[PDB]
Amino acid sequence: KVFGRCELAAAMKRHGLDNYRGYSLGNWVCAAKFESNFNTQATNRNTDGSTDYGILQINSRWWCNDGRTPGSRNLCNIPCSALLSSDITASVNCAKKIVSDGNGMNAWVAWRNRCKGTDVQAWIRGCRL
Ligand code: NA
Repeated sequence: KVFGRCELAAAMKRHGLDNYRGYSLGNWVCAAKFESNFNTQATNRNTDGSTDYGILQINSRWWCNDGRTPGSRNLCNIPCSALLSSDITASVNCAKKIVSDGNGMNAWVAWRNRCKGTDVQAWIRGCRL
């Protein structure tokens, strides 16, 4: 599924991401835009052989099991394919574990480079929330 901006904001709000660990909703919307262009089916392979999955590009080295990333952990205890669903619940739930891991939203390289320090409230402007 390719979300609209406000549709995703709403879904994220409903699933408790607004101000989760102090990160306002615009931060999560901005991260999703630049990580996946709001497409739940996005995948990208990394040099190390791991793959990033779904709207928040969650990596198979640590977070989910794809069956082809040797010695990886599966800290979210889910097949990576679950992260490609039109239902963002699994992605949101795993994201909450990641953002709690010590480095906050710096775990998302697109967030760090393209959202951090910018006016992220812009991402939710206009929306009915
Ligand atoms: Na894994």
